[PDB]
This record gives sequence, structure tokens and C-alpha cells, in this order.
Amino acid sequence: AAKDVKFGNDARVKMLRGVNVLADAVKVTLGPKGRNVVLDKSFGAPTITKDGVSVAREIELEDKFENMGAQMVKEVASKANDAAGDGTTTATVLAQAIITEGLKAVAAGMNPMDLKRGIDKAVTAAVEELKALSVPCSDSKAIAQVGTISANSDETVGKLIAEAMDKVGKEGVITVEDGTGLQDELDVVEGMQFDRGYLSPYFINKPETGAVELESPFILLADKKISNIREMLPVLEAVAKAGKPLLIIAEDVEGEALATLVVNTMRGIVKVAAVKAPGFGDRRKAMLQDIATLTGGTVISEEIGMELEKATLEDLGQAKRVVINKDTTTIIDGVGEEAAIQGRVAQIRQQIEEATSDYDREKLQERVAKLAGGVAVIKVGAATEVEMKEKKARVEDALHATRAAVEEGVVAGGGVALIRVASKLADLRGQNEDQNVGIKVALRAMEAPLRQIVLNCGEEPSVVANTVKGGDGNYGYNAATEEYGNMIDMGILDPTKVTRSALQYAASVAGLMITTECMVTDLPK
Amino acid sequence: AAKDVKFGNDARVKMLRGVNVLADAVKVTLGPKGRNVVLDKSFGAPTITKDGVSVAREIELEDKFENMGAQMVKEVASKANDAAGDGTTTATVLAQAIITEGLKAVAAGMNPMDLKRGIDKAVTAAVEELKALSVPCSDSKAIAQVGTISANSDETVGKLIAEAMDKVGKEGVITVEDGTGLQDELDVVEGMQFDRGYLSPYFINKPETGAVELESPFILLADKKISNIREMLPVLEAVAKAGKPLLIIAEDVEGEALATLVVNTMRGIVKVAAVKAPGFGDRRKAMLQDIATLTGGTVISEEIGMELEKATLEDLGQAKRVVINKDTTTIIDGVGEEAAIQGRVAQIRQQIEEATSDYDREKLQERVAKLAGGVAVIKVGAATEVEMKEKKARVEDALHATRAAVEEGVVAGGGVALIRVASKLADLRGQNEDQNVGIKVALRAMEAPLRQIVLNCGEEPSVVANTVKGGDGNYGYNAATEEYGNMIDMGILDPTKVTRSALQYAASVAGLMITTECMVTDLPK
Amino acid sequence: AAKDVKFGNDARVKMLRGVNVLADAVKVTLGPKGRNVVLDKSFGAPTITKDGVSVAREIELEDKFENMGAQMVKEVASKANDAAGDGTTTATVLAQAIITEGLKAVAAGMNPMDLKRGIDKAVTAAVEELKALSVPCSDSKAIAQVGTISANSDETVGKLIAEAMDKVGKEGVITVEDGTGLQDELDVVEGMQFDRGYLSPYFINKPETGAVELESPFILLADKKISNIREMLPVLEAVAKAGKPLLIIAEDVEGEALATLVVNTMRGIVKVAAVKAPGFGDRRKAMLQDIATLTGGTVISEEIGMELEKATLEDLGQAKRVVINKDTTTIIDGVGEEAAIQGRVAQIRQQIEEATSDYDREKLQERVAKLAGGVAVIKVGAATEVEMKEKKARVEDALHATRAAVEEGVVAGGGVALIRVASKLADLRGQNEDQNVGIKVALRAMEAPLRQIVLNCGEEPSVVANTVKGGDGNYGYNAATEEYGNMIDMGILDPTKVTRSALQYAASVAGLMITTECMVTDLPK
Amino acid sequence: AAKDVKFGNDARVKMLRGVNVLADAVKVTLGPKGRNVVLDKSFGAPTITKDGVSVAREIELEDKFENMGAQMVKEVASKANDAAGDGTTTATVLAQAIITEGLKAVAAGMNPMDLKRGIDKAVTAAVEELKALSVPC
Ligand SMILES: Nc1ncnc2c1ncn2[C@@H]1O[C@H](COP(=O)(O)OP(=O)(O)O)[C@@H](O)[C@H]1O
Ligand SMILES: Nc1ncnc2c1ncn2[C@@H]1O[C@H](COP(=O)(O)OP(=O)(O)O)[C@@H](O)[C@H]1O
Ligand SMILES: Nc1ncnc2c1ncn2[C@@H]1O[C@H](COP(=O)(O)OP(=O)(O)O)[C@@H](O)[C@H]1O
Ligand code: BEF
Ligand SMILES: [K+]
Ligand SMILES: [K+]
Ligand SMILES: [K+]
Ligand SMILES: [K+]
Ligand SMILES: [Mg+2]
Ligand SMILES: [Mg+2]
Ligand SMILES: [Mg+2]
Ligand SMILES: [Mg+2]
Repeated sequence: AAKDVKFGNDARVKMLRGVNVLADAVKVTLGPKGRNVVLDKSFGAPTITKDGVSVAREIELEDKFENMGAQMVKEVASKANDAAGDGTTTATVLAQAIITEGLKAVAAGMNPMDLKRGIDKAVTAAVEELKALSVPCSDSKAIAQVGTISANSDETVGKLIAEAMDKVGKEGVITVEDGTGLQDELDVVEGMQFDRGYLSPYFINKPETGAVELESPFILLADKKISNIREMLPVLEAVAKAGKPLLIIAEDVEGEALATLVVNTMRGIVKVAAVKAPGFGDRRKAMLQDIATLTGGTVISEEIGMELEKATLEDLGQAKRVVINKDTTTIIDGVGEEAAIQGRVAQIRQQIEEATSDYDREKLQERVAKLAGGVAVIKVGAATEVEMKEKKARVEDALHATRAAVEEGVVAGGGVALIRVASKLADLRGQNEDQNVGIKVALRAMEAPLRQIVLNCGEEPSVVANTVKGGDGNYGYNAATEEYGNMIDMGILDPTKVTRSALQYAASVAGLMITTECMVTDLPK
Repeated sequence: AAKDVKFGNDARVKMLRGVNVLADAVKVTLGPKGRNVVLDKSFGAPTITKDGVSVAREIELEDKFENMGAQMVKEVASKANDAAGDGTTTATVLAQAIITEGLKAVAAGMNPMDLKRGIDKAVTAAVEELKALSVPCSDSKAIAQVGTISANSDETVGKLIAEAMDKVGKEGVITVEDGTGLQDELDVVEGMQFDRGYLSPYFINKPETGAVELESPFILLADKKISNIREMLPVLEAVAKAGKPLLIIAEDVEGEALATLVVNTMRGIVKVAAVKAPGFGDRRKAMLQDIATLTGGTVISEEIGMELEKATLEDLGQAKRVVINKDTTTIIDGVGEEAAIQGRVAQIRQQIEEATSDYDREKLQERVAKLAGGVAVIKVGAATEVEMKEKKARVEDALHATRAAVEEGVVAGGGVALIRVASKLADLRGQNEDQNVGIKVALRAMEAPLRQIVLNCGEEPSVVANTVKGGDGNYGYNAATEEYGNMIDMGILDPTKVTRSALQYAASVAGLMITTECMVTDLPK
Repeated sequence: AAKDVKFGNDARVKMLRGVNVLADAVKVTLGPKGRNVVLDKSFGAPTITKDGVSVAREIELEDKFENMGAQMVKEVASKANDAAGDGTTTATVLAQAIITEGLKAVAAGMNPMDLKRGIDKAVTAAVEELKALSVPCSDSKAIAQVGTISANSDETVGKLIAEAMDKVGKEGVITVEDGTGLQDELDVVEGMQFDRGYLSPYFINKPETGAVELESPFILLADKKISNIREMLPVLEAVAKAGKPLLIIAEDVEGEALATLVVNTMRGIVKVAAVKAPGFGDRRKAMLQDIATLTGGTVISEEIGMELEKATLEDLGQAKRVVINKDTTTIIDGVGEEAAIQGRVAQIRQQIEEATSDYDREKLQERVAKLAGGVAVIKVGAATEVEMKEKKARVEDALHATRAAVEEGVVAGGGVALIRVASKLADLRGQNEDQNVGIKVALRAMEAPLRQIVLNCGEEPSVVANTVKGGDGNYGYNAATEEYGNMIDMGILDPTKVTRSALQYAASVAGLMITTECMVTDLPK
Repeated sequence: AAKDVKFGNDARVKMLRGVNVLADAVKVTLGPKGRNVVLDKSFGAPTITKDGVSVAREIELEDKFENMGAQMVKEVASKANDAAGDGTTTATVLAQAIITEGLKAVAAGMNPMDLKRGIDKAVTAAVEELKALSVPC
């Protein structure tokens, strides 16, 4: 199809307009006191929200080049959120600040390479200072405090998270489910987790979380590529009985069988979830065999000459609950008999004793840790049902926050860590008058989060920013109570990973947009 | 799809225009002497109404942003009506007054946060004063007078309501049905009510009330999630015989089964009503078993290994009449034999004697109260049929009014309670010159109901408002007779819940619109 | 359909506009530091790329004559890339330079014949000088260095390529496959390669490479033209069992059977790849028989009176892996037993001893070398999977580079060889004042690659070009480190075939455009 | 009459565009290998000239902000012709170069008055050096 092509400043102005529209819509919700955005709906009353993810989801522009700019910033913010677990609006704010200043500089006649170099060196220095500023969070008390803070001053949630990480290790697997009464019950079962997501996004039955959930499902353990429906039709017919879902774990499922399964799921004949087998090479079969032993199943591989046609319900495995994420699959409470679990664990342990390679033994300890660690289950108790659901959501968010906090520590919240590092780095210089303009652009953009937070609350950003810069350590401004104080003592924290990820991804997208020479899109016809 | 995005005053002006159109259309019907609105119809002659609910239902705007404003106000007015049982037009009037003044203030340069704070504190003070004014209505005589007033001076309606509440308790279940002759007959049967509405809005066969009604229906007591039609085809086939409706009470019905049932109901092959089982956790099965023993049925649960395929008409329960609301299900006159119900009551009573927790014994007290209280039935007698239907509607509205009156008491009607509180609070002050503008906005908007009532009747609002403010207590203006006097003695009352709900929801929507920074809607294409 | 016809300068201006748009979009990505081009996508976030092939693929123009110019340059650039393995962007840059200057000269009144003659003689002289500069690369050490350089300083890739070419000869067959662990394993099996591509482009299941890949496929060895499906239904029905793909190698497949096979592949019933038999005449049957012996099959020829209807799985051959390219078919690890292979080799060797013609014996040595050489397999080992895939792609590109390097040697990269030859040929003269304008146009366009590389890096092209011209030998500019030095020592090489092919194809397309008198296209309706 | 008001960078880019139009017309005639400019005259035949002030006195633009820029830069050539009788193309070239680099420095956040003071100091020192560098003729 015929294309529209733009070069140079003509492309830059369109990207700048799109970025400004997106960020202007999204940034008014930053902080604890964000303003309201009314999002229209096809039918009924609109949606009034203070969340930036929701606002960014429904932002689409009629002009194609401005739409390119908006989508470019949006997908980088999504990447930052995925990597860190939080920080979409902050990353968007940083990206807009850097992009606006840098594109103004480029339009004046400066060398884009020098600006990009200055921005990159400023960001690297800031990241080093951020590492210097961070304080470790590894002991139980700090973990509980971080959980309570992330649960909006809910001490029970932090208590449960601390108990779970003390039970199954801080690097283990934790899952939350619905409870029965008002009691928060925690228990340990046998399971494992491997990083393979669903093959198609059309299998998702929980759009609230964007994940696939199965209750007491059968699993097909095929060590081959699925190529024809005729191979799986008897298995599908057997699964249709008793009304139980089926989980497909095989080497790969290509177009025709994937389309058949997607159509079946949409019309609801049989609910099927498909996931690729973990790993590759000769270790993939070991991973699959460990899964089969955990779930008490049988591996169907062409090497043994086994056919999916002659497969009954016996060969399938059974698990209590299975959760499939975008890029992660969790198996919880397999029915595989436990003495067989001990026998397999002992066998691979003896293999470990025979390991002669560093990488090989590392993979073997990975396998034994996955197989013998188990998973932790936290059951949410409440009086009514809606509060139980929102409490479960709070527990999930607190788990995501606590994982990053344990990974890299915590820094003062409210946007004051970036102010600390920017005030530290005020002496940084570049080799060129254009690399100096880039260094000033990146350091000026670290005050944007706190300034926008104070602006949303309704005070004067300049006075509060000056007062915070004048202080030292964790001195900062509490937006909820409109008073100053030590941010740690007021319980306003951010994990270091969130801040670092947001800053780095904003700088990345800004550098990509600064050195862009052409944009090609379809005609507006 | 591409979106249109507006910021700031550009959004505020559009919301203001939409709110003005909606409220100007709806407020001319307020009071006993409202004017006429001519609503067009697809075919034939128009509809002429003095009711604001009907007028608000058919208001749409061609401009998208103004339509967002109108729908925003309409949805909050509907919330107020649902919470209090009455007060849609009053809530719309209060909301328009506050929104207009506050948006004018915001456009002039005042700070939205301070305005919202002033409005909120004025409303809280008004609510406290309204609680101060209210007088109790708990004894039988006051209940009878409130019922008579709510039934347009119909003493028989109040007599029946007072008898029913003295019979089955002021917090019991009361239902009204069609009678046989001219006699108003009241009787007590065995029944239960639980707060679970219909699964889909397409099951409603009575658009006049917006409720589902079933006569002698069978009930399916399934303690499992229903997902495949093949589980229920035999049961549906059995139900199709004898031409009796079926009510589904289960854990949940997912996409395809719900769609199949909706299609079957729409084409009328079998009339089916679907409703979710009450509660959750381990108590949900207790409630389901109590329902089963009430209606003489059998619980079909996968734990016992029972299948819906091998289910005949025997396992189903039978009830004389079942009514389903938007969020409430009522079962009247179950065929369950009384000795089984009494033995169940004794069993849970012995459980209560063994209760060791306050909230646990609270659930148990709720259960025994629901199971042993029963329901009251009021049968409407009249000479003709149209008169009987109109009297039944009057009885229903009187029941809704009397419930709120018992819950929170009564205050003088005609809009004079709000004048009383506004005149009381004339000394209230704020911390800022912008919080003072907010306080004056909220207190000035409390005279809007009485002024609009007097304007609709045809007098001068200012003279009557001044005369009423001059008085004290229950002194007020009768719009029907154009005469002053004591409101209580002339029988013009409002429940305190209606006034409080209208004021609070109006202030809520006004605060939402004041602090709105962006509006995103689809392109007009 | 009605056409639009343009003559002379009206056609030239449109072609010039199209060529300018294409080259302006594509050339900003040239070198190690090319800028970014944002390519819109139908859904989601755009594509940001620094690769000229991707940018050139998605360029279409709304104007039809300008689109002729763009497609004309694009197709010749693709030819150059196919012939040399690299040099699409460089060929585009050279073509644009020559075309622009030559068309400017033509529009002024100079004779197109003389301009074309001058350009042709300048290019021939440059090719001779480029042959003079080239340094041979045939010994193992130079091969290893060339492989390492082409693999981005990856010594293991070069080591593997050198080992493979030392095993199976520098003119042998090399194939890369996915490995198992982290070990790079190299082995030799029995196979052959013949230059026959897929019959239809719809059989390709690997759009990343644009090739057909089959795993353990059956092959149909038919020595006749296939035209009726009824001949080939039973064989496909047999093939559908066990879910194995089928490779069709016959004299030719006409419209009906090819369409049926394409439809079957598209809907995924049976995966079929079709290829024409190699050669022609009486040698074609000998080649087909050699393939059949290699794969342990049976030739189905009408001369023996064999029918495809009475063909079972026995007559088909089996191979471990088969790869089909655009114009090349590779058979790897046939199941043909080795003693039969040796007997066949001895038989054709005895035939060679009886050869009495030079060309005939040349065909016989071709046959024996292809039959007895075998193929080399290189297996890529890595830790993760994405790394393994990227490394395999790097190995493939290094193989393409090393083949050309062995074929013709290497010259200094960065565009300094063309500067060397242009500075050598500054004394060249033509017979006419119009042939002198053509000679200056061709020599001025040889500095365009280095100037564009330096422009993309951010320096001043004139100063760097002058410094490079002042030097001698392999002195040149390193764009990655912005430092001068000897190009060989910094490891910036470029095969002579790539440069020669790019220059020649650019001159060809320029000469075609210069002597073009008319352009016929469809109406814009 | 009614007026049009432009603030900041918009004004500066319009002004620089006008400066560039006039300077690009004038600068093609500089040196031993400069060329001629044909000037249309309402009364008579066109004049073919290689003089800087003759070309500069002729330029007027359609846009009014760009016309302001051109009208301001024209005074350099006018004054140079009035004072020395020669050297007007060189003056125009220098003025355009200074304006371009100064606007680049201003867009980087510098104070224009301090830049102006620095330019003045540099030019004063330069004139002293030029006086020191001459020889009698
Ligand atoms: N009470 C508070 N006072 C000041 N800043 C706060 C407070 N609570 C949270 N914050 C800060 O506000 C930010 C949260 O903004 P949010 O809307 O969550 O955007 P994001 O999704 O990008 O994190 C965090 O950086 C946090 O440090
Ligand atoms: N005879 C009367 N004189 C004065 N006011 C009255 C009289 N009867 C009812 N009202 C008042 O009119 C209001 C009823 O208006 P209505 O049209 O029902 O609006 P809504 O549905 O919002 O209550 C009540 O607040 C009531 O106090
Ligand atoms: N480090 C370097 N310094 C200078 N020139 C380089 C360097 N690396 C590669 N080149 C040159 O850049 C060219 C590669 O450009 P490329 O984007 O690959 O275009 P093409 O696809 O036409 O080869 C080669 O001619 C090579 O000689
Ligand atoms: F143009 Be100047 F007068 F030499
Ligand atoms: K928020
Ligand atoms: K009315
Ligand atoms: K490149
Ligand atoms: K001159
Ligand atoms: Mg957040
Ligand atoms: Mg009413
Ligand atoms: Mg290349
Ligand atoms: Mg002169």
C-alpha cells in the first residue's frame, strides 16, 4: 500500500505533539492526590479514574505520526512497568520532560549525537548515585514494614508476606487464592514454576489480571510438536467428559492446531490452555520429565513410539490449580505421589554429586531447587466478598513491591531520590557545548516527578522543591498530610529498581526519538 | 479507535452545557404541581409526563462531551434513588446548583481543591444538623401515619403496612400480590430472602417494575459452577414438560450457558431465571442447604459426586411464587414440610449454643432469623382491575417510604429541612478565601428545591422562601393549597434518608466534576 | 484498461523524484552508526530499525511514475544483494548519486548516448583497478580472520567456519542447525545440493529466512510431469498418516496440482514442498537416479510403466532434514545405505575412465564431486535460546561473507577502496565533451559511501574524505571509534565481490534510466 | 491599525528566515568567482550587477516578520557602502554568521545581553589587532 514518508523536523514536530498529548492526559493522575480523567464508554455512564494505566490504555490519535509518538512512549512505559512492577506514570513524566527539552535543542541546530551522549552519561552517573543512596532491605522486620507500606498501612498483609518468605525462602514461589471465612491461612504444597507463557492471548479467561486460571485441570505431556488435530481429537473428546479443562504442555503448537483450540475456547466447547515446554535441547526433556513426575503423568514422546491417538485419561496428569501468566506458568499442588518425589530428588542429587561442570551443576541446582522448594499459598480471609477481592489485589501488589524491595532495597518516596541525585550531579561536565546541553537536559528532568506531585496536590512546586533540595538525607514532603519530615519515618518508600527502571527506560526512548531521521506510515486513506 | 481529548476549561464548558440541558429538562416536574414534558414516541401519539424519572431516561445529547456531563449527573441521581427509594429530581436540582456555581468559581481562578474542601465541610455540617432535626418514627401509630401519607391519604394502605410490620417485625420481609375480590387480606407463609440478583438483565419479564416473576417454579440446587449445556439438557427437557419455569441457583453461570439460557428465554422455548448462590466460602453451602430444606429439595454438589445429567424432577424444589430483583431474590411459600424446617432450626440453635465467636454467632443469628422469621404477604382488594393494579403500586411505594422512615425517622417536607439547616449554618467559615467561596456555594444550593417547587406552582419564590426562613420548627408552605402552616400537621413528610442521600450524592458528583482535568471520548465519526 | 503515457523530461522528473525519496529514506541507516527509521505497523507500537533492507521493503509511493522510479532502483539493489550477499544500501547510495547527476546533465542538453558511454568506461576502469587492489584470502588463517570479522569479533564462529571448510573443502556444502547445549558441534554426513528452488512462494514456512524447511520428510521421485490430482491422491493419503511432510521432486508441476498443493499447505491439511528436478535432457534422469540412490528410494518413470496410483510408502525416500531456498535445494543425511552409495560412486568413476569429451567428463566430475563430497553440519551451542538463535544467524551471515571472500578476496572497508580507485582514475578522458561529463559523474559517485558513513556518524565528510584521499594503501577512518589507522589492522574488511557487484549494478540501473524515453502506467482511477 | 505580536522563538525563527533570504541573495557575488544578479526595474531594462549594496537595497519580502529581519540586516551593507565605499558583501556575510551562532547560543539558555557584551569586547580587541597588523601602501 502507498506510504507517507516524512524527514527531519517534520517528523520531530509530529512526534512531539503526540508525546505532549499522551503525557498531558496521563500525568494529571500522578501521586496520592491525582485529579480525575473521564473516559467515555460505548454504553452507559463514563469511567472516572485516577489511574494512569487506564488512561494510557485508551489514548489513540487520529493523526498517524503523532500516534506513532504516543505509542512509542506508551510501550516503553509498559516495559518499565513490567520490569519493575510499578512506575508507569513516573516513566512517562520523565520521558516527556527529556524528549521536550532535547527536541527543542535539536531543532535549534545542535548535533543529535552529542546530545544523546550527554544524556547517556548523565543517566549513568545518576544510576551510580542511586545505587550509593539505596539502603538494604533483607531482614524480616524491613520486609514486614515494606509489605505493610505497599498494602496501604495494612499490617496483616505484610505479616503474611513476611511469613511466606520466611517459610519458602525469599526467592521462592508465592501464590494468593480466595479464602473461606475471615481467617488468613497460609500453607505449603508441592509445585514448581517455569518461565513459559501462553501461546495465544485468546486463552485468557481473567481480563482483570490478564492471566489464565484453571481449576483441577488435566495436562497433556507431549514431547513432540503438535501438527494435526487428528492426533489430539480422541484426547479432546475424553477431556470434554466430566467438564474439566485441559492444559497443553508440548514442544510447540503451530498455526492450525492453535487456531482450532482458540476457536474451541471462544465458543466454549472445551476450555483449553496451551503452553510451550520449558528450556531446549537435551535439558527440555529432563524438565518435562520432572513436571510429569511432579504431576504423576506420563511423557508422550515419539522416541518411545507413543501416539496421542492411543492416549487415555490415565496418562494425563492432575493438579489442583494451574496459573498461566504472560510469560510464566505455575503448577500448584500436583497429585504426584510424594515418595516418587523423594526418589527423583535423590536421583538428581546423586547426579549433582557427579557434576563436573560449573554451568551444568548450576542447571542441576536450579532443577533441584525448583523441584523441592515447593510453592507457598496465602488465602485471603474477610467478612464479605468484595472486600476479600480487593484485599487479595492489595496482597498481590504488595508481593510485587516486596519482591523488588528484597532484590535491590528501598529509597525515599515522593520523588526525592531523583532530586538528591540531581543535586549531587550538578558539577558534571561534557566535552562539547552540545554535550553540556544534554547533561543539563537530563538533570533538569529528575525534578519533574516531585513537581508534578506537588502541582496535583495544589501547592507551589518551586517552594516545596527548594525546601526539599535544601534538606539532606531522607527529608521530604508528605503530599497526603501536606507536611515535611523524614520520608522513612512517614513510611513513603520506593524500591530502587522502580526508580532506576523508570529513569533508564525514559532515557532510552528519548535517545531513540532524538536520533530519528524518517517516519513511514500508510496514507490517511 | 481514534479519540478526541480535551483539557481544562474546554472540558468544563461542555460538562456544564450537558448538565444544564438535563437539569433544565428534568426540574420543571418537581413538586406536586410540576409542569408537562412531551416525550416523542417512535409510533403514534407522544407521551406527556410530570415524572422526572421518565424524562431523565430519554435524554441523550448529540455532542459527545455534553453527553458525558449529562450521563454523569444522571447516574448519581439513579444511585440516590436506589439508596433512598426516592429523591431523583431533588438530587438533580441540588447537583445542578452546586455544579454551576462551583464551575463558575473554578473558571474565575479559584483553587479547585479549596472549593471542594469547603463544599465537603458544609455538607458534613448540614448532615449533622439534619440528624439533629429528625424525629423518631418507630411506634405503630407513627408508622400508620407515614404509610397513609405515602399512599396519598389512603388509610387502608397504612393500616395494612402497620399490621404487616407488627406481625413479621419492622425488619422482616413484606411482599404484595394481587388479590381476588375487594378484601385486603394479609397472611404469613414460610419463606426467605437473600441479596443476590439476576445474572443477566435479559431475564426480566416485567419491565414495569424491572423484576423477574415466576409462578410455581422449579429450582435447581447446584453447589458447583455451571459451564456446559450438556450438563443441563436433561434437566431443561424435563422442565419443558408441564410448562413450568425454572429458577437456577448455583455458584456461578459462565458465558455459554448464560447465553444459551438468555436466547431460550428470548425466543420463549423455556422461561428460565438464573441467580447466583448467596454468600461464599464454607457458609455458602450452609445457606444453599438451608434453602434446599426450606423448599424440600436436594443439593447437587460435586463433593457428593452427584451429576446434573442423572437428575430428575424429584431433586428439584417447588415454591409458590419467586420474585427476583436487581440485587435481591425472594422465595415465598416453599413446599418444604414444616417438621424438617423445625428440626433444622433446632439444629442451628444448638450450634448457636456452641458458638464461641461474636461474628460467628452473628452469622448464625442472621441465619436463624432468616429461616424462622418467614415472609408477610399483603393482598390488594379492589372493585376493578386497573384500580387494583394502581393500589398495588401505591402500596409498594408506601412500603419503600415506610422502610426508610423506620430506618432514620422523618423530617418536614417541601424542601424546608434544607432551608432550616442552611439558615443554621450561616456562620460557618473556612481557612481560605477559596474555601469560603466553596462554603457559600453549598449553603446557597440548599434553597433550590423549595424555590423550584414554588416556581412550578406559580408563586414568587423569594417571598415564600423569606417567610419560611422567618419561621421556626416545621413551619412551611403547602404547594397544593397555597397555604402556610405546620408541615407535620398538614401531612407533608420526607424520610431523613431521602434528604441526606440526595444532598450527599449531589455534593459527590459536584466534587468529581470540579477536580476533572481531562475528558477522552471517541471521534464524532 | 486505459493508460497514462509520458515522454522525455516529464518521465525523467518523476523517476528522479521517486529515486530521491527511496534513497533519502534508506541511506540514513548506512554504516555502523546509522540513524533510526520508525516504520508504522497495522496494530500496536511501531518498528524502529537501523537496517536498510527493512526500510526499503515498506516503501511505496502514491504517484505511479515516482513509484516506477523507486521500484526500479529497489529491484536492482535486491539483485546486487542476491549476487554478492551484501551491499543493498551501498548500491542504493551509488545508484542515487549517479542517477541524480546524469539526469541533471541530460536535462541540460547533453547526449544520453555519450553520457552512458562515459559512465560505462569509467566503471570498467574502476573494476580493473579494484581487481588490482584486492588481496587474496585462501589460507586457513585469513579465512578464520574473515569469519571472526563477519561475526562481529566472534572468534568461535570463524573457527567453526574454518574447520568446516577444511573438512569438506572451501567449495563444499555447509549447513547450520540448532544445537543441544552450549557446545558447538561439527559433523559430516551424506548429502547433496542442486540448484532448483521451490515451485511456488506459498510453500515457505520460515518467513524470517524465506526458505522451506522439512524435518524427516518423505520424497516423491517422479520422472514425469504431474498434472492430475487423481494420480497423487493415494500417495498424499498415505503421507497424511504419521504426520510427516512430503517433498515433491519431479519434472514439473502444472497449474492444477500446484494450486491444490498450495491450498492444502495454506489450510494446513498436509505440508507439501514441491521442487523441479535438476538439469534437463538425458542427464536429468541420471541426476534423479543419483538422488534416489542417495535417499534409498525408487524412481517412478513412465518408461518403466510405473504409476503413482500403485505407490506405497516403500518407494518413497527418507532424509533427516531437507532445506529449500529460492533457487537451491539441499538434502542432508539421507537414509540411503552406504554400500549402495559406494557402488554407485565406483560405477560413475568407471564411467569417468571411459569419458571421451571435455564437457561430458566435466559433467561427470561434477556429479561425482556432488555425490561423494557430502555436506557439513555446524550445530550452534549456547546457554539460552534467544542467544542461540542470534548466534546461528550470525554464523549464517559469516558463512555468506566468507564464501565471497574466498571467491574473490578482500579489500578495505568503510568505502575507502572506491576512494582509492576514484583517485587513481582522475586522469581518464573521453572522446567528446559529453563523454567527459559522464566520466566525471561516475568518479564523483564513488566517494558517496564514505561521505554518507561519516555524515551518519556526525563528523564533517569533507575533512575525513580529504584525509583518507591523502593517505595510501589501507589507511582509512574507523567510524566506530572515530580514529584513523590501517583498515586491515582494525579489522574492517569488505569482500571484493560485494563492492564490484554494487558498483556494476548501480551503473547498470543508471544507464537504463538515462536512456529511457517513455513510461506507460495505469490511470490513477 | 491593528497589530500582530509574536513572542520568543517564533519571532526569532521568522527573523532569521528573512536574514537568510537577503544574505543568500547577496553572498553569491563574493570573491573572484562570484556571479551576477539580475535586478528588475519598473522603468527600463534590468540591471546586471555584482555589488552587494545594490542587491541588498532591492530585497523586500511578503511576510512581515521576515521582512523586519531583512530590513534590519540591510543597514549593515548600507552603512558599509556609506563609510568605506566597498566591502559590503563581507559585512553581510559576517552579520549573518554572527546572528546564526548567537541564536544557537541563545537557544541553549544563555543571556543575550552578556553575549552581546562579549561580542563587543572581541570586536574591540580585533580592531586593535587589525591596526597593529597593517603596512603602509
Ligand atoms: N503520601 C505521599 N506523599 C508523597 N508522595 C507519595 C505519597 N504516596 C506515594 N507517593 C509517591 O507517588 C508516586 C506514585 O505515583 P503513581 O500514581 O503510583 O504512579 P506510578 O504508577 O508511576 O507509580 C510514587 O513515586 C510515590 O513515591
Ligand atoms: N403538598 C405539598 N406541598 C409542598 N411540597 C410538597 C407537597 N407534596 C410533596 N412535596 C415535596 O415535593 C417533593 C417531591 O418531588 P418529586 O416530584 O417526588 O421529586 P423526587 O422524585 O425527586 O422526590 C418532596 O420533597 C416533597 O417534600
Ligand atoms: N567500524 C567501521 N568503520 C567504518 N566503516 C565501517 C565499519 N563497519 C562497517 N563499515 C562499513 O559500512 C558498510 C556497511 O553498511 P551496511 O549498513 O551493512 O550497508 P549494506 O547493507 O549495504 O552493507 C560496509 O561497507 C563497511 O565497510
Ligand atoms: F560588494 Be562589495 F561592494 F565589494
Ligand atoms: K494515582
Ligand atoms: K411530579
Ligand atoms: K546499519
Ligand atoms: K560583491
Ligand atoms: Mg503505582
Ligand atoms: Mg417521588
Ligand atoms: Mg550488510
Ligand atoms: Mg568590492
